[PDB]
Amino acid sequence: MNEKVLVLIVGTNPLPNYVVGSHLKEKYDKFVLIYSEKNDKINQNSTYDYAKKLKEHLNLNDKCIFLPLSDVSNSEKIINDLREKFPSEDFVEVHLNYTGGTKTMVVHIYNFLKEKFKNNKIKFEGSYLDARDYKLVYDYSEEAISLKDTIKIDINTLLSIHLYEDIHFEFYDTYSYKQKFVDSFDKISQEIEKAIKDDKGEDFVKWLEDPFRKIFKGENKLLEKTAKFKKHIEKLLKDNDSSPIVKFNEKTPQFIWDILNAFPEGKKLNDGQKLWIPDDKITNDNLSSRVKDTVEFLNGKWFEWYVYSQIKSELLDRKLKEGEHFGISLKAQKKDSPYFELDIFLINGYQLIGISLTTSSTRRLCKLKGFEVIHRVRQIGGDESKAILITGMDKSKTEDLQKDLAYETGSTQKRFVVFGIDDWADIGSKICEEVFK
Amino acid sequence: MNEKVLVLIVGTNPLPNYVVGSHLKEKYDKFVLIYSEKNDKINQNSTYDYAKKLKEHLNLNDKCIFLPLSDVSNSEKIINDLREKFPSEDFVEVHLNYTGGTKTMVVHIYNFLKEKFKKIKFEGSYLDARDYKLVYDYSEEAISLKDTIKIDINTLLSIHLYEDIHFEFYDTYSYKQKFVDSFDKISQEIEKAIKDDKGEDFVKWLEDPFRKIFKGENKLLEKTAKFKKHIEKLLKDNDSSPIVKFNEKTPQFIWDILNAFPEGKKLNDGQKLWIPDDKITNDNLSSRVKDTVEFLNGKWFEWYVYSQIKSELLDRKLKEGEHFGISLKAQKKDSPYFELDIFLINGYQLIGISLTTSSTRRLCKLKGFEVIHRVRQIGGDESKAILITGMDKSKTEDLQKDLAYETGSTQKRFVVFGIDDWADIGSKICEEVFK
RNA sequence: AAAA
Ligand SMILES: [Mn+2]
Ligand SMILES: [Mn+2]
Ligand SMILES: [Mn+2]
Ligand SMILES: [Mn+2]
Repeated sequence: MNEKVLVLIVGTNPLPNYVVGSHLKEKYDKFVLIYSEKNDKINQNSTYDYAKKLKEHLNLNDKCIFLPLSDVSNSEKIINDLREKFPSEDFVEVHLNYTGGTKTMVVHIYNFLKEKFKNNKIKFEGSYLDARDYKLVYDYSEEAISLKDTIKIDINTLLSIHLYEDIHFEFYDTYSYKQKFVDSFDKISQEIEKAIKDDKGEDFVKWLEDPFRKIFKGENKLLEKTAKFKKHIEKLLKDNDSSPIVKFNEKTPQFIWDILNAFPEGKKLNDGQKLWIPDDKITNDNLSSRVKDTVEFLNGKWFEWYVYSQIKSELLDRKLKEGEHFGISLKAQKKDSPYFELDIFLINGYQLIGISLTTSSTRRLCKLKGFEVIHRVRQIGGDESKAILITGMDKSKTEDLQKDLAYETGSTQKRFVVFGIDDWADIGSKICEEVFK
Repeated sequence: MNEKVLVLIVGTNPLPNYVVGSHLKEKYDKFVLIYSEKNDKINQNSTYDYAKKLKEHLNLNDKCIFLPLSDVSNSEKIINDLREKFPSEDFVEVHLNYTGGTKTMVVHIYNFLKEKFKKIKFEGSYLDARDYKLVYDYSEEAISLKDTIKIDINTLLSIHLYEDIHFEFYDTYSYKQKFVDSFDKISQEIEKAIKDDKGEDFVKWLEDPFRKIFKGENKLLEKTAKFKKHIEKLLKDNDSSPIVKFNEKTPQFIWDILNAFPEGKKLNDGQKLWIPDDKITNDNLSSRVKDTVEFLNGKWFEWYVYSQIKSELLDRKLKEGEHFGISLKAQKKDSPYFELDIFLINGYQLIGISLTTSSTRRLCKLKGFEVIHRVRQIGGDESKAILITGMDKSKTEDLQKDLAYETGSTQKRFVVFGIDDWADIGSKICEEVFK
């Protein structure tokens, strides 16, 4: 009969409320979720959907009371809505976490409840979740509890509370290309890994740009039709000794030939130390079978795999569980909305770390990739998420990009980190260091 | 000495504090800027730079009182700092605008001042980001600052720590010099075609055959050797040569655009593609085609969109160079520069506009991320980003919902326009920005 | 300016 209620303020960032609720739900009998109603005339959207997700993923059920506020920018209206809608039952403890919502919502909800329950029969408590030091702080009470390593969340819950659905991703055991280059993926992977370990990445990248991309990536679907491909080849042969084809046949490094010859016999782009040039007979379907997957993987997907493989090891040493706290090829969508793609995701406690990968050394493209990773992690994991971009650029460029796209939030730790070509061989350690600090 | 003090909480968004400060400045004798100190051990950065920029651009002089907080997440540390550092003079009114700062800063600065001062007039206010209203707690007023408070691009970028601001006016646009005496005729001819719903046909012709002919090796159009070899390669592919498509399948309205350039700047020799002779030096080739190609390759679209809104912004009494402009560039200290095609300021909301003739989903999406982040960096968290592309209507609606981020407003802060909007892009922007 |  001594009811204890926890009050949470539902803003546009559902994560903090989830963390606080997960930590305190066991000690409370009722939960009041104060949220915003929708009034387009005042440019105010509703946070009800967030409140619903919070109730669902925290299993509040019938203990949850939803309190709607008409205007979250007006004190008068907030106070009035409170006196009219706030639960009237007799409580012995009212706990308010005022981390979320508008500043006016926080001030007037706090003072309203402090007065309504000033009776010493009722204990009033105020809490705040600090995003900078991952701790729950109580008002007037030195008691400070770090929730950084105590509250955990899985990828599905994180995306769900942020209104994302149809979440799909891959495991190391379920990598798509492992099925496409069956019986050969492992050799292909090791050959590439050995090269990266031998500081050969920059050479591989340069070769991929020229002569590889000039040959296999010059048109929209040249590798889909034998005709166009043979034409592209014929055209290139006109440039003679400067042709990309000659460069491929005469100046391709041995380590690259080793990687190329690690592919299955029916999926190789070369016939000996020569480019395989389809004859007139080759069927368009035959061509695609032999070159599509191979070219796509070599055009970059390999880097994603390599970095993932380097990180899995270290993350297993830690408590992270694949599928829940880390994965590759993440895709999801908001209802009736276009899907997104994130190469690698990692969750440290309740912080999302998104990793985008590019083999590019060019400043312009890498810059754009940075904007992308920053926006995506914010959309799917919240405003306190970290974004990491792994590029094929040198240190000076990486440092410049970090300064270029840096945005201030009040924290001393960076939320946008850029790695470069010199970090590839030891990328796993570099990631472990940046993520787990 | 009936002194009246205004208290502001300095978060990482200085714009609302500047707006509230500019509105209430002439009513208060003292200003207490409460900001955070830096402490790496608690991952707490300092907002002192924003407080400095607020004092500078509000011209507070010695009437500004800096009040540092050591820990903006600790209620006891906040109260102790306030009790020891808040000015002790006799005030008849203490006005606290609690719009900025962390929630703990807001709660405990509000209750500390409400206890300390409230038969003395205590007042709390909050600037609504959604409806542009300064709401009072005790007087229960709600004054709209949407059309009252104005800010220029220099002040806006400076409070957000950006410096070395440069841009171009309508009458200082660069290409006007590249085509002296002829820029008008060139832009009017292009404008006439886009207003005639020829934009989609124009961009198709720019992708092929225009970019096949003039967009190859770096400096291709500045080296006769590179360019003549290139054309000779193209002529080899006679059946589908872009040179044949240029001469035989170019529509009439594009010939009128090409013929609008001066004689020494035309890509065409009569009704054919101009192929340079062997007497043509590197200087001759570059003088004829370099500026014409770069302008037709996309730069023309920046000028077109800018010219379609200039008259509509002057009708609304906005001042060029202060509230709108082209080719904005700036930077942070010792930091790389940024480039924004067009900027517009409605009241005190920044509207950044990124332009591209591209119809590709992937490239337009990357430009969407860029303009979203840039207007956030230089204009704050409540700025609007507009991306004008060449995609069809269905691709713009997808990209709009693709990059939409929920901040609590019903009005979208990321707007995407496409090829269907070019003919009336002036009205499409005016309605989106002001209505 | 709805985990500064
Ligand atoms: Mn009243
Ligand atoms: Mn599914
Ligand atoms: Mn990638
Ligand atoms: Mn542009």
